[PDB]
Amino acid sequence: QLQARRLDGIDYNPWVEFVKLASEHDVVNLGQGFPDFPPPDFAVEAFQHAVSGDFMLNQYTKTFGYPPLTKILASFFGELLGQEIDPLRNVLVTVGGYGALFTAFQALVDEGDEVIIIEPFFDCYEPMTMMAGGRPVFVSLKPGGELGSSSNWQLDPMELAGKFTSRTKALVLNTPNNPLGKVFSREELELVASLCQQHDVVCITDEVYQWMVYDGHQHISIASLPGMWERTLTIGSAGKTFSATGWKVGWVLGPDHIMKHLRTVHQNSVFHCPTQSQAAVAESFEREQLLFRQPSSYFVQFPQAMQRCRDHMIRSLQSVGLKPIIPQGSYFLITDISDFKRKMPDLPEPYDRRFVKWMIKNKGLVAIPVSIFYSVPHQKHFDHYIRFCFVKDEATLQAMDEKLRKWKVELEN
Amino acid sequence: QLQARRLDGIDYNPWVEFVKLASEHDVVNLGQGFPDFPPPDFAVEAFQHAVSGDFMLNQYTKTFGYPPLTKILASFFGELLGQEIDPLRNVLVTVGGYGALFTAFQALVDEGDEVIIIEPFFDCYEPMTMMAGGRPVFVSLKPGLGSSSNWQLDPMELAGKFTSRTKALVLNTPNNPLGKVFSREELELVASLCQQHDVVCITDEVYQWMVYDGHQHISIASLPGMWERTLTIGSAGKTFSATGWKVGWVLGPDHIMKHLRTVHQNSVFHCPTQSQAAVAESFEREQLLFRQPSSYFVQFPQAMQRCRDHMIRSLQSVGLKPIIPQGSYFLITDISDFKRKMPDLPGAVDEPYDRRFVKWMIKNKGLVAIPVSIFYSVPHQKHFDHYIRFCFVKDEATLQAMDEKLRKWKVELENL
Repeated sequence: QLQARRLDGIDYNPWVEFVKLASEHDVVNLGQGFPDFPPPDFAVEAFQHAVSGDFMLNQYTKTFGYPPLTKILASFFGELLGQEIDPLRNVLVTVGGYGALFTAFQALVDEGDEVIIIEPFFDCYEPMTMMAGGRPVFVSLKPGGELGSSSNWQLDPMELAGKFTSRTKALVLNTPNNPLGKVFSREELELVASLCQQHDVVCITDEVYQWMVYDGHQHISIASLPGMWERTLTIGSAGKTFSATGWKVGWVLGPDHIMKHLRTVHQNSVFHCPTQSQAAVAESFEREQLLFRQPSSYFVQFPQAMQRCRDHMIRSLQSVGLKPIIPQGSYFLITDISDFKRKMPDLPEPYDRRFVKWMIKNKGLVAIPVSIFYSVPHQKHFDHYIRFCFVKDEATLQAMDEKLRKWKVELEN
Repeated sequence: QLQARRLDGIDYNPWVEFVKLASEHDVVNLGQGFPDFPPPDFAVEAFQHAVSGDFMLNQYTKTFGYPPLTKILASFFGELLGQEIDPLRNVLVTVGGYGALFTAFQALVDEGDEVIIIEPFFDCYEPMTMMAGGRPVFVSLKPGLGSSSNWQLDPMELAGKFTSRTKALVLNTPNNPLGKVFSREELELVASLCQQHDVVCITDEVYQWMVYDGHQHISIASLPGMWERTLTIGSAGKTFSATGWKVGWVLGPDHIMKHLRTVHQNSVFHCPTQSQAAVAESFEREQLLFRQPSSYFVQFPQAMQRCRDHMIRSLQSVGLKPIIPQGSYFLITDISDFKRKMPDLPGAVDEPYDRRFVKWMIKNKGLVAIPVSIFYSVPHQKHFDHYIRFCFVKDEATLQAMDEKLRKWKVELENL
């Protein structure tokens, strides 16, 4: 005792141990999920205009979000979703997409409620479900020349339909997917959409990477699917949108009859979000609406630039025998290390975690074992994947190449 | 169904309903709890250095707080508390003191746990306790021009509230709304009662720099053997008059802090990097200029003490009897004279008087105050319906506009 019950089990964070080993050794870091280059000019300038503009911006703003920010969000994503969005009832600014999730979990998930989670998942889905008193129900994506694609990682309609029960309160969908990089097709979404409707289940859709799409694929918001607006909470992140993760500004879009409860959580937790950062994000969105689908917009330019970095890393990793799975989205790609697993199983606990450590110590490269994105039971079978982030400065990628090339020489001498 | 159980009852917010009325009418707003003047130059400049400095500040910082910020917090309040503070185990940067409170409640308060709360309280204490599954135990301050100092805490009644279910006691000093600064006698009473019943003490000290009339803020965490049981909360917004920054922190022992860290990384994980760097920079200057006449921690309370004294005499001229605060942004006034000479005020049945009065004052006099009723538990609202709260931390222009409104009221009182 002398502590809360909801903190049971959820106290351990696997992310940290790797950060500890990484600092100790000289390494090229590809495990970090943030860009190591500056945000675009208009984004940085917008923040400078907020701190050097009206002095009244240094004080409290309205509780459910800076009104200019809520307005642009409503009108911009309104068009995109093809939906009438009321900036008061349908929008809520949160402390990043992380806070957005938390707000949603606390508002809807109760004691003994079930939450369907798709593996591999953004790891925080499980603790947040547990802390909310609910119990996570996991459904697994099945993995699919020499290279794999994130598109052929299938969602078996059987196993999914079987997981739905009368206790199922919510389904958490993350697209584009972290860590896999999978972008969900209309077929897959309509499957989820119809199952949620049939079982009367709320769908929390994590779309923080909706702008990071490659190879002509387009992001499809499940909230725009027929009759799904009534049941979905759409989450986005300003940090991942404008490559400014240290801003920690997020938002949730949904119907009033659901949003009202998230508002309750909000004003009984943080009440306010920082005023200036909201104004910066508000300004940045105004420009992107003005330049929408135009070749000089950041939403067109940045994914193309990052797709180039994606393509780079994929071939670079191939040169050492790692088999990457080509992502259609997100900041990340994962690589299969099965070949390393059989040719080198004697590593000094799921295998990929041992592999990453060995790679940090001996090769000077940092990746993330996908094990931590899987539920503890399923960690036995999916112990042979690791995650790289290709959203890095070109210098970082060049440093990676040198390390990768020394790896050849290490094997060749 | 289709919603969580913890959101029961806590869905209604009394603050909002007044803002609706205030917005529609032409009024001088003294109900707002934020300064309507800019933050000090060094504070604003510090924020500009963060957004125009290293580009790496635009990205994630360490999960439990920006390392330079945690360090200065540790060394600065370390000296103040007279305690060795480890920036890793003893410090946690949160989304303002509001987030700080929330983190503490979620970490410690469980199902059926009791939380001792002192009336009048910062209203959010009751919902946060309820949502955490705990049930609030209220103890009332008794009134003795009036002073916030003689609002006494009965040692008999207080000791009676402590049970084996009592998990935590929430102490707010300097107090919102009352403005009371707790004496060493009162703190030692609380301290010994908490120790004897093995109870954690969450102390809200966001106004610790706002102290007047030569009174000093005493942190209960510095009392002998209290560091082991206390979580100390502060806010950068209230500290540097920059409420829109929403940066806060909690200081305590590791064996308690570890659980707040669990809550933190399973909720928001990160706090904004740049705002933290600004607060870190602002604190560095104030440590450098500590107790010196050119520091903000010396100048600002002095400047605000005048605004207090100003408002106190201005409100008297209309028959309002203020209770002189020793701290915080606020003073409350007794409206009992208005209550007997004018009880016929319109409103819903079983609606406390000060709420009817504040409405009446906005509509007819063009002044905004806050009914203290919302700082009391619903049962106790029957007895404490005759106080309203003013915020005197305003620009001099706002105070002048207040005087003009008050003088029209006076002339109104000098004829009709």
